[PDB]
Amino acid sequence: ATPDFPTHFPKSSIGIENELAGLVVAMPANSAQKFGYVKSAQGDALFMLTKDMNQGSYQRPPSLQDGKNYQNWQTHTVELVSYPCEMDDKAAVETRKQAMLWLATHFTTHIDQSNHQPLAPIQSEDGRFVIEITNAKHVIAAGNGISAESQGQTITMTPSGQQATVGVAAKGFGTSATPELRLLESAPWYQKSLKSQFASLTSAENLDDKELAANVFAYLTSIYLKTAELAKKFGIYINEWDPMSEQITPNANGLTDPKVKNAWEILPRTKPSKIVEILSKSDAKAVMKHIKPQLQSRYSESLSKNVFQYFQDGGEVAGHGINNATVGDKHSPELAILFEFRTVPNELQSYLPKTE
Ligand SMILES: Nc1ncnc2c1ncn2[C@@H]1O[C@H](COP(=O)(O)OP(=O)(O)OP(=O)(O)O)[C@@H](O)[C@H]1O
Ligand SMILES: [Mg+2]
Ligand SMILES: [Mg+2]
Repeated sequence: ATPDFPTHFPKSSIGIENELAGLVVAMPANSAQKFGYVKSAQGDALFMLTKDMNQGSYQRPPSLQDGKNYQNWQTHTVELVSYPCEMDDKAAVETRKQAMLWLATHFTTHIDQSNHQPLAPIQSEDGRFVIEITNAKHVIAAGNGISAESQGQTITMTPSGQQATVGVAAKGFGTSATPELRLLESAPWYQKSLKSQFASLTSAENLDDKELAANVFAYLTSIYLKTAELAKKFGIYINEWDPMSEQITPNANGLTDPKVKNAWEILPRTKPSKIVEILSKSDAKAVMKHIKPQLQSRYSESLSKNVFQYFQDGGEVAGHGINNATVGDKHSPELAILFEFRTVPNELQSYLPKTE
């Protein structure tokens, strides 16, 4: 049992994803993504050990035949996924980086003397870190896992294998109140001009929280407009909208296609429809009613209707979202919305481990 991510943080939170180079994990087909985790000796979960990119079917090297069944097993790259922590918690950020670098050195020894064997649950030499194995039905192998012996690889990490995910209070997006919020608001798809635009459209309206409504409107409208732009650009089938009806040839497999996710740069990871909950029933109605013409003044009726309905019925920006994250008082929790930095920017590089 790999522990689930904590969902609540007092303020902004950060998680990291780190794909390793130099080895693979092989596991039975249709196995769970998580096969273990690393915790501090104190018991705090630091990161998960996961399979990531499928690298083809696993073939046990004949020189390592052990009478064991490896039928239908698949090879994957290994990705280290941190348990989120508070963005300003220096010790927690540092312990995650150090534990990942330690595990990479441990993997370097593992492929040298225990190639094509599962990782064992052990404690680090200095006693700082502990490996827990949740799926023993795995093997770790050097390189691409075809040869019985390694090429003496050092297990490494690189910016191209790294992402960071930032979680903030949903009510904060558009307020520019913190450096994290300002970094998120710098996303090219976010149109800050929409805040003042909403205020102009709703003067005769007596809104419960006009500034919160304007922020929600700018956030949702920016996402809806960007989705329509990407659907047109990449020829994506959204709801009932057919790109071929507008003479657009598909050039992506959908919203989850890595090139589509890369085009967001700062990728929303939370279901857009969740944000409506931060407003009163009345204010939410006013925000939603005003989004439709923003799409319709820029996109065809069919694309506008389909994007609007898609997000209204709880559609996700790019597959399964992180929709249960909260911020503030643990007792009266507030919605947190998450964002994935496809490439780690200079502002967040200090959160990522660097191979020495
Ligand atoms: N509350 C949180 N605050 C900040 N980061 C978080 C939070 N919860 C999870 N994360 C981070 O989110 C990332 C994992 O996202 P997720 O669990 O959705 O994976 P995934 O489903 O495989 O991703 P994807 O849908 O992009 O393929 C990690 O970096 C993790 O630390
Ligand atoms: Mg991941
Ligand atoms: Mg990622």
